[PDB]
Amino acid sequence: ANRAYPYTRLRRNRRDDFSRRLVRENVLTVDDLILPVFVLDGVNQRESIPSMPGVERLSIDQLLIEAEEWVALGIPALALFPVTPVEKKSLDAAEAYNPEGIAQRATRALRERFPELGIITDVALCPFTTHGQCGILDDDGYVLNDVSIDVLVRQALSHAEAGAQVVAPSDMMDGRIGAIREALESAGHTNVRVMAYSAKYASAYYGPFRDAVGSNKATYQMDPANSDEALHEVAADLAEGADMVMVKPGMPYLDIVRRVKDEFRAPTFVYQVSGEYAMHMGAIQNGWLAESVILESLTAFKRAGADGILTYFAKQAAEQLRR
Amino acid sequence: NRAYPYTRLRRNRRDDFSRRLVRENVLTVDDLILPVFVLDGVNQRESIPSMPGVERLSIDQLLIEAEEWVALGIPALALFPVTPVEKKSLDAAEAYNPEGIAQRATRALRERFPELGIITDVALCPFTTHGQCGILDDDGYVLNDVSIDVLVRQALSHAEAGAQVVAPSDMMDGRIGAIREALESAGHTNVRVMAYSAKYASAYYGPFRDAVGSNKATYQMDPANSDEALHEVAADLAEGADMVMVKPGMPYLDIVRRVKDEFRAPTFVYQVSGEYAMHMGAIQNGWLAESVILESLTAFKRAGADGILTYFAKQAAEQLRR
Amino acid sequence: NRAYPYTRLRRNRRDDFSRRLVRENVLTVDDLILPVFVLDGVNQRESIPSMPGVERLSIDQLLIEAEEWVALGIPALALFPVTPVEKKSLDAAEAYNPEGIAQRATRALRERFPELGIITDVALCPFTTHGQCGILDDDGYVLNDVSIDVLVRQALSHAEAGAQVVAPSDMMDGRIGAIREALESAGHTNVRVMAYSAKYASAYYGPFRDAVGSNKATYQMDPANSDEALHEVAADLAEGADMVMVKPGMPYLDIVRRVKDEFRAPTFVYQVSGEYAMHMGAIQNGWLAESVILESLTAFKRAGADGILTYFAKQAAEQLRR
Amino acid sequence: ANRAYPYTRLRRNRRDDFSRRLVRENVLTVDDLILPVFVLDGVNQRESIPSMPGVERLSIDQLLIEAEEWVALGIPALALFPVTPVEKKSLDAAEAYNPEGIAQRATRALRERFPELGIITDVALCPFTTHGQCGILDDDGYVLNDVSIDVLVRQALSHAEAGAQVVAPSDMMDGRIGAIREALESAGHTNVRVMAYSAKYASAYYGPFRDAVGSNKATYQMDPANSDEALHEVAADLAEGADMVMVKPGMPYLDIVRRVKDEFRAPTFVYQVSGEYAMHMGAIQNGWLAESVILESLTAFKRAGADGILTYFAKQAAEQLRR
Amino acid sequence: NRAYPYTRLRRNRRDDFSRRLVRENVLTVDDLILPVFVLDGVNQRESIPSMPGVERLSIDQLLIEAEEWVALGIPALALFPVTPVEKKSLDAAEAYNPEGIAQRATRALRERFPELGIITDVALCPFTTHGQCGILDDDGYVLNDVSIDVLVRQALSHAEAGAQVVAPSDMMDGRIGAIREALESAGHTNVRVMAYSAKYASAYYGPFRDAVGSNKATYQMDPANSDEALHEVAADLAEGADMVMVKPGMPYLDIVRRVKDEFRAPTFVYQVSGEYAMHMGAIQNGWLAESVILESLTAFKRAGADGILTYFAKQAAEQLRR
Amino acid sequence: ANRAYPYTRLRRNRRDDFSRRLVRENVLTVDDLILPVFVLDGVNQRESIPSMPGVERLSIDQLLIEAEEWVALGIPALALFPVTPVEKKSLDAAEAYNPEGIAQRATRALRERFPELGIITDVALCPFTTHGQCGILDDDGYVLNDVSIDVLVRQALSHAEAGAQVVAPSDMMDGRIGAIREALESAGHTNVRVMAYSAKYASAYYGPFRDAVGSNKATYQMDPANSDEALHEVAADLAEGADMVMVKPGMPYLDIVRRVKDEFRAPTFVYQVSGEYAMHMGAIQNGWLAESVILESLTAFKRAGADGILTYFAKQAAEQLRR
Ligand SMILES: [Cl-]
Ligand SMILES: [Cl-]
Ligand SMILES: [Cl-]
Ligand SMILES: [Mg+2]
Ligand SMILES: [Mg+2]
Ligand SMILES: [Mg+2]
Ligand SMILES: [Mg+2]
Ligand SMILES: [Mg+2]
Ligand SMILES: [Mg+2]
Ligand SMILES: [Mg+2]
Ligand SMILES: [Mg+2]
Ligand SMILES: [Mg+2]
Ligand code: NA
Ligand code: NA
Ligand code: NA
Ligand code: NA
Ligand code: NA
Ligand code: NA
Ligand SMILES: [Zn+2]
Ligand SMILES: [Zn+2]
Ligand SMILES: [Zn+2]
Ligand SMILES: [Zn+2]
Ligand SMILES: [Zn+2]
Ligand SMILES: [Zn+2]
Repeated sequence: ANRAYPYTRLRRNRRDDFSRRLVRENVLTVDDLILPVFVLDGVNQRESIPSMPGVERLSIDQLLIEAEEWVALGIPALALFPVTPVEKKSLDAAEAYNPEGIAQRATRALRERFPELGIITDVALCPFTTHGQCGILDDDGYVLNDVSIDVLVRQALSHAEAGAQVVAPSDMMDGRIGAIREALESAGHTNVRVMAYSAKYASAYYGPFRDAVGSNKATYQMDPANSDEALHEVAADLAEGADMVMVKPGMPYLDIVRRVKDEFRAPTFVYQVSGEYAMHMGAIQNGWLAESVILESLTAFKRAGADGILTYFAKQAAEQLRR
Repeated sequence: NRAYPYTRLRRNRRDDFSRRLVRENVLTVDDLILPVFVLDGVNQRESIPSMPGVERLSIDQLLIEAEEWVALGIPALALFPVTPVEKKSLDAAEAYNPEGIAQRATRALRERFPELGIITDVALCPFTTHGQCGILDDDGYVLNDVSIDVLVRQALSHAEAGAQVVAPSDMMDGRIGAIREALESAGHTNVRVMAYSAKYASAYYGPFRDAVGSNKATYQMDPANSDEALHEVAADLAEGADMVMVKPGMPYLDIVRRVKDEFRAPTFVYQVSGEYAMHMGAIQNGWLAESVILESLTAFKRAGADGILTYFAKQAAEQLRR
Repeated sequence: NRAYPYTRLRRNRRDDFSRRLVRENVLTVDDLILPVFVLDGVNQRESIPSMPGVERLSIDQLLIEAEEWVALGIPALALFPVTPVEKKSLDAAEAYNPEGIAQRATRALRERFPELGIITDVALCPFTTHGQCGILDDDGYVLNDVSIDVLVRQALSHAEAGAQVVAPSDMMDGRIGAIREALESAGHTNVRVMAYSAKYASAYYGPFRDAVGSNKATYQMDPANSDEALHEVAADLAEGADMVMVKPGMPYLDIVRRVKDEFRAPTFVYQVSGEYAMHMGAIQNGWLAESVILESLTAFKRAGADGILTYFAKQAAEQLRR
Repeated sequence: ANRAYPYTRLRRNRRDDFSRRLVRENVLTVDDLILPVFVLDGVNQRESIPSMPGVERLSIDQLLIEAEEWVALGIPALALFPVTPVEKKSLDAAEAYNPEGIAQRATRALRERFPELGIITDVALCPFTTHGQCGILDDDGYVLNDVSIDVLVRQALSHAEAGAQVVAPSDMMDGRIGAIREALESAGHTNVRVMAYSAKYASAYYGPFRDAVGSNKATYQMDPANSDEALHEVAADLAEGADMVMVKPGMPYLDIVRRVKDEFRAPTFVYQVSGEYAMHMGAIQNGWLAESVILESLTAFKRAGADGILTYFAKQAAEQLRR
Repeated sequence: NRAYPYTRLRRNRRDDFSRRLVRENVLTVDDLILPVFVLDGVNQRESIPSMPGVERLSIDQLLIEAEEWVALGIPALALFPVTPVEKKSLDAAEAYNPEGIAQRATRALRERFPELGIITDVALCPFTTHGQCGILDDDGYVLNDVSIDVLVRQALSHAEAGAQVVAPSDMMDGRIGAIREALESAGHTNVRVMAYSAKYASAYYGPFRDAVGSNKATYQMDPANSDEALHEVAADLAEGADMVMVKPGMPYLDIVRRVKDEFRAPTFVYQVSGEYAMHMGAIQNGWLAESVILESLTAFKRAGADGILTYFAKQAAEQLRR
Repeated sequence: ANRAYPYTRLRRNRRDDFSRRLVRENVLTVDDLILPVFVLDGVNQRESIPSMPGVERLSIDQLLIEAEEWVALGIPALALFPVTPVEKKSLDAAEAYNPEGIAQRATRALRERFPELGIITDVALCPFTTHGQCGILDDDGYVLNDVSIDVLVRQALSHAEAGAQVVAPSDMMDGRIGAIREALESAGHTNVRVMAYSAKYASAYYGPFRDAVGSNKATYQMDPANSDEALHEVAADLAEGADMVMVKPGMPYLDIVRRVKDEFRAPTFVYQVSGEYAMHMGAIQNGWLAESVILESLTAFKRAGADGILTYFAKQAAEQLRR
């Protein structure tokens, strides 16, 4: 529109808080926050995670205790990540679909106690394989796509059976969203949402999560260099029946968030991963960055087009928003 | 290629949490601007029958009510003086009187509540004996460029009174650039200009005329025209507006959406007196639930508006706060 | 209509060769610009605690380290003088001192390494006693146009010292055109201007303030705003910038991508002190592998950046060379 | 953005090498190069090709020798083109799917020796027909589409059986990508890539290749005049399950490359064909053009949007890049 | 949703008639412009070894060959004088000599063949002792604005000689507007300007240098850059060019297509000496069929070019005529 | 691009023929022309058509005579329109698929005599029904869609059997392109093109054609007021397997031509119908318009994006072009 200085001075709107507030393009609210949480097998158990300062692994009872306050703060949903006892790992990943596995038990407990709180279970075989790869290995050590799906489908069904409102397949197998959706539909789980991890990269930013849960990748997770490829990933997942789509990691992939939102106009989520949390929190603890950087990081996801954010900062942010 | 039953759009609707996760727009108090009707005198409060629950207030009373507005976090007020009949003239000179209602109210509010935004109305219709939005020629037509000269003096007077934003509502061609030039020349470099860019010749304004004590088809836009609005806004952006506005509101949500999409600039919309009246009337009759107020406001957010001029601003801010 | 199992996106991922064939972006040393902190004096080297592995260097020491930078193929340096406290003033006059640190360092580097690009910082904050990015008025607000006058003299002084690029980081409106006019008028026809176009009011700058020995919401952009950045860059292109920049970096990759896509112009991004610190801290703690450095830089390429201002430039150039 | 001289002087960035380097939009790297290679039946055999100065036909053992250096140079992949003994040609093109045909043998030898090097086999009947047409002829002498596909499918399977990571159908039969993909999938060759020659023109630029391999076309290859048609070709091939799509010839069709990349955002390849190589090399040899024209020609493909380039200059370019 | 076997793209290919019906582009003689090398003297004809079948011709001989060109319907010639070594100078003054080869040839052709288009080359490289495309400063760099002054005088001299089109090939910034202003000021209101807008620093020019008897990376474009070309052409259109050109040709067909698509303006492309040589060489060796000539030219039409500067213009016009 | 007078004077290019020629955006050639022709049942028969001055109905032998010259002129194709004897009309339209109907006979005669000339047969029931409606009527007098298709399919097969290279379904039944394509494919007529009359309007401009062939419509032909609807029509026909798509009438619908070409980038044809021919020719004959209006009318179709034009002026235009 031929806007030219000095007729246009972009500073005028910035002059006063009230005008800054009037033109502010995006706001983060508690509607936008999803808290991931590492769940242990026992009773009366909490563990600190070395590479995620301030985040605890919680047994189910402890989860239920802390969830009262997450609920009170208005956090809409949790994303559960079980911490599988080593003795329950196997080459067939069968613990994935064990009806009394951690995820399944946590889910039923939370669904009963906090009926309005959303529960997003993780559909993935890496927490359950003795080797830690995101699926069933062939003789060469390659992750078999279609065979891994069969396990994933049985897992997802078990989650729906436990009452999960959302299942989130994080594996990066091709075709899995459609196979899971078909199974859910066949089984009558009409309303179970599927939150696809659509554009999940082969990233160095996951380091701490491995420490958190107790666990090559380039043959299934995406190359960091690729952008256009992410749109093809998403497109397939929407076609296959995903209700929501996700980019992971998050800040390092904000451009992807923006392209995905712009291209598909579908419910788009983003994961501020363990390494992102660790680097921010470590800097805040060292006195190198102000705590205000938490809300800045989260505001960036909204600005980029995310509808919702999986973030280990969800409770702190909710607290800050509520002020 | 999303297809039922693989895709069932009800799934995200099943639970409040999922509805919240996917909700595309939120209204907040940061979106609300309260228009106010300002009387001369002291201790004056007058009800408006066609705008139930809205009062015209003298300045002292405005300062009192403003305590609450500020407490609720409403970012700005839009002042509309109720000009005494005796102060109306052919030349509209009260528009730039340093002792006019708008200028006095501005000075009062700027002092008492320094963080509150004040948006003054730049317009000659409140000041003319004939009520037209400008100075007439000998054929009874509103002269564009001569009217701008008066508008410029008004705008300068508002800036001198401390207004952070002036909002030209006149629909004169070229007035945004002329006002901008004048502001700049005078050293008022940070006074915002909130252009009423796409202001339609509308029947929705009935009650406001009641409220302020006052056809426009040779200046106000034809309701039928939509492309025309883009041309209006493009010129006002080129001429230096800091924000652009569509008026009326809800009957023109398509315009809001086109303007936001085309220009990606700060976009405002006026939910006019007629809109407020319609909704109030229906609520008071028990024909609509009070929930319609937040619905109407959410519409503006959804259509692309950054801010909303609305007589519901206090009612809504209270509901949002809680 | 690509659909599984006819389309399996894993197939190109199966082998390194195919991953290489389809790889959409590559980082090279041609993408790297090293910011440097420059001290007055001789034989000075100072570690920065909040930026582990980065030192502030006096000019003689800078010349020494620069041998390696040049050997590694780093195309340019961005100089940031560490102004002695005694040289800060209300008028920011050290900004245009021919004997200032920046001007001296420029002259030294231009002579010793004629092919190395030197990008000077055009900004008044390093030179004011109050640390604000300009000259204050009597209300304590940074005056836009008066600050530009000082910026213009600074920019001319950098050109006189031989800088091939000046990078205005101030966030004054209109400053790119004013600097351009001045450069042109003076015969500095080929001095590039690298506008910091979309520079946000960010918490990520903490460590830099430590490094150079120094709110900005009335000039720096609101983190929440994205469309606004397009307007910023459009003006700076119109005003004559040769390259445009987004700052900070990684928290604003969406902005980089929007700016590249909209304008198709040379686009740069600053991976700021806070970003470097976060990553370094996590690497030193064993929380992240050192591979994150090239990942972070690749992100900027993927988002559309042509060049990256990064304190990792040497570490990355070494890794790329090998 | 209203950029106007003298405020905008596009020469400023060009003033110095460092700024030229900073704004340079595209770079060619060895990641972008695919070397086509003509493979003979014997042992200890090399032949010079008259119309491709500097390019040799190589027996398998010789191929393995030269490949050490292609590998050392970082060339990611080869595209194999067998030189069929005349005695092995027939009206049924059966040699195409012979498990001990040249392509199959070369493939197994290279897969074993250089496991990381990509092998792209040619799925085409023209090297195998007594007549040299790209398929099986009917009584009128027309190339039968669906009957030719059946042979092509058997060929592609035989290549996957030999270990090829990519099969590249170059025939221009309609529907072939889907038929090959279905067959590969049915057979369990889940990860064998299909590099479709999607927009392959009826071009005069192929002349030397006929000399190289020892071999109307307008009823299957595209009319040079047509652009929009190429987008329809590509679209079908992506829908049919191609992993990569290719334009051939290359320089003479750079506009097609750009439209294809822009429209589909998919992995896009381009073939700098025998006639392009010959005309450049002949000019360089005559002293008419500088050797720098090699990297200029290849940079154009990147600039146009190609991800990868099949080029007889791959070794020379790799050498030049490595300096 | 076109899908095999319902859609078989071979069907339209089955028969020549259907191929003709659907053919998207045709080359005609109206698309061809013949560049010519012009010698001083009388009765001179010189073969160029690196451009087999092309001769440099003195003016009298050019007039003779032109009879055939005109008979074949070739719309225009692009004249390239072969400057005597003794007429080259630091100041490039032969460029605007009314008695220069270009000016004489123009006058001769305008008289003898009034309907034939004459496109003169506006450029200083044929006239400088050093061969650079402009006037050098004391550092050996081509001064942009001083070179334009000489270019303007050249262009005026071509207009005075009767040229219907001047084609600035220099790659000076701003030269199209400066030449346009001058033409307009002088009353040359209908002299076309054919800007070489996107002219790359290319190895394809080798033979031309042979032909006319003569790095450029500080003015000619980097082969790697494509977005940059849009900026080049946008400026030249704004500055008043009537047609815009890409050079070289076939190695830059993506550029042609981007330029046509973006601007929808008259777009021309130069199939340069190196391109002609490559093709000729291969044809003479029996490596390519002569059909490649029409294929190469069709490519330019397909990419979006309106006109093609090509040394094959006569060969192709003969083939088309028949 | 900020082009402004007097720096930009759009007249400069117009100053001289040579520059007009250089920038001329579109050219009509004989490659673009398709001649419709009304074919009678007899021998040695020609009839003049009152409302189409200058156009004759021709028996097959006469058609073959005139076609030598159409061929000599380079006209690529004819579109045949038989003139059905009244005695051969019926409620079932069976004459449509009679192997010795006029169209079928003309086709075989022309295919044999002029093998390179394209023949486009008309797939339509209106020339064959006693009532003249474009299909089989129900009790209410409505044209039954799916029942009419069955006849159309049998017609099209009979045309392919006669050797037609293109069949052109002009009926405006929904779904017909797909049904015809399926049938052709099932029958092995792999290469028979289908030229869909995709956007065919309920127009007053067809008046003379009824006079020519010897023959409500608003329930199948399109409303003249509708534009967007034409894109939906076309889209369906491409999806159903049309090789070419057509707009009819022509000049009065040039906007449709442009939108269709722009939207689909597919081979697009346009019919300059009988009423368009009549009004031009009547004006030329009255001395009201110059003959140059013929090439102007045809140039408009090219300008609008048409690849080919069905026009009763094809011979005159070809003659004019050849000069
Ligand atoms: Cl007026
Ligand atoms: Cl200011
Ligand atoms: Cl210069
Ligand atoms: Mg307890
Ligand atoms: Mg996927
Ligand atoms: Mg207006
Ligand atoms: Mg700015
Ligand atoms: Mg040996
Ligand atoms: Mg195909
Ligand atoms: Mg230029
Ligand atoms: Mg006879
Ligand atoms: Mg239809
Ligand atoms: Na949200
Ligand atoms: Na707002
Ligand atoms: Na770069
Ligand atoms: Na590549
Ligand atoms: Na042309
Ligand atoms: Na055509
Ligand atoms: Zn996993
Ligand atoms: Zn008014
Ligand atoms: Zn600053
Ligand atoms: Zn073949
Ligand atoms: Zn030159
Ligand atoms: Zn019909």
